[PDB]
Amino acid sequence: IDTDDIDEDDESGHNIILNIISQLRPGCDLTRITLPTFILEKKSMLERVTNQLQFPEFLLQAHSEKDPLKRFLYVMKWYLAGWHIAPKAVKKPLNPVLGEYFTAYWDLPNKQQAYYISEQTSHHPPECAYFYMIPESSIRVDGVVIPKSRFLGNSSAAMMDGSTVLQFLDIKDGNGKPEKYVLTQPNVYVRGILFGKMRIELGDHMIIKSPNFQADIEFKTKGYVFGTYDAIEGTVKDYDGNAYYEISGKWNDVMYLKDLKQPRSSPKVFLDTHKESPLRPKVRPLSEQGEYESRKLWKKVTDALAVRNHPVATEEKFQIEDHQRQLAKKRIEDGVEFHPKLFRRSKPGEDLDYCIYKNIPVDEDPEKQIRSILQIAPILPGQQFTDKFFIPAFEKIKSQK
Ligand SMILES: CCCCC/C=C\C/C=C\C/C=C\C/C=C\CCCC(=O)O[C@H](COC(=O)CCCCCCCCCCCCCCCCC)COP(=O)(O)O[C@H]1[C@H](O)[C@@H](O)[C@H](OP(=O)(O)O)[C@@H](O)[C@H]1O
Repeated sequence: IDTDDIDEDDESGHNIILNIISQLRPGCDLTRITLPTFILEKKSMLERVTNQLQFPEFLLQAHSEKDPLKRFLYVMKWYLAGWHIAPKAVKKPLNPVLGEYFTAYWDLPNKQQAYYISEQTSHHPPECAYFYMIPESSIRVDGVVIPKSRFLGNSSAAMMDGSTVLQFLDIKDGNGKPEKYVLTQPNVYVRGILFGKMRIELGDHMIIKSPNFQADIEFKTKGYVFGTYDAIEGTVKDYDGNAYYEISGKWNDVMYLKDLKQPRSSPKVFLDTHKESPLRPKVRPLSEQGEYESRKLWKKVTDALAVRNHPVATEEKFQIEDHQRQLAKKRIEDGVEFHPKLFRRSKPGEDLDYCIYKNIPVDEDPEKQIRSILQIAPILPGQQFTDKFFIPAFEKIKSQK
């Protein structure tokens, strides 16, 4: 098996965790606390986000669907499909260093490409932004991940205040603007850390809203007197408050839709997570990557994890963490603050805290859009870094004038 699917929490590891908890007080921030390497998957958070994007076929179905209601369902299908793409063991992504970046691409079966660009925009508190686009299909995705980790006793939680904005550039609304979907994230809980075994749960409410429809999906939480893990329930409505469908089932098994105009009918299969197959992103080889590009930067750490050598993993991890600490001290001494290389700060009225700095006009030719994307950062094999890359986003935006 892969190390991501192997629980490495034996008697020794459980002692390390229990010991850390001993010094903790309920409500504590877990962001400022170094955690053992045996609960780490071999990915940065920047790459973990791409897991959720491994079903572009559903997204392509949505964009191609003419019926508004069915288009919404296909969007909901695309988004729900990615959550089971995760380690089977209770493990978490690496906490990306400040200014860390990650790029990847997809070779789509319709012989088009999908491009992905991301950057860790903040460390205290941790936060990252990502850009995703399939220009030849007029599909654009912008998002941020904002984890707020807390110790709560027998439970620890990562409250997810991030969100994702999906746009169909060639599908206009009542304003002439591209059809926009806003998708929030459920919270990630870990239970049974004190007494018993550890298990990861998704909880609370996920919202998906379009110009015409809206869906409040609840990720139900398992109780003591039971039962069932991983259950969801929600409704698809228009803004007149009319209910069209009910979603049910399990986000890691099979999810169903029940047509509410047929009150006697039984919920039919909406998404089988065992049926369709995920499409993994492609990445440049290490020999082309930058010093603080995710996979290269963490290479020594992931190598050690891949063979379960934790003394070495913790050591290599510490070196990286300690260097960043040094850099933070130097910034204070020089009287400067960090500025993202690839993402600008939000303007008033926008949906996200960060947005890709490159201006990509809505009704521009897809070929020229791809050209603009490739100028942002090295994505495809053979692409070369430039001096412009390391210039802060806000300076690059000051330019173009
Ligand atoms: C009390 C012990 C509990 C042990 C449990 C063990 C494992 C549970 C595994 C899964 C998570 C489960 C639930 C979450 C519950 C609470 C635990 C949160 C875990 C957590 O705070 O890690 C922390 C990092 O901050 C995240 O990493 C925040 C990221 C949180 C990751 C969870 C999110 C996973 C789901 C991702 C889905 C993505 C959604 C995609 C959105 C849709 C896209 C379309 C700490 O770790 P760490 O040593 O790598 O981080 C270090 C950091 O590397 C170092 O530089 C810092 O030094 P300084 O501070 O001196 O510089 C140091 O303070 C510390 O930050």
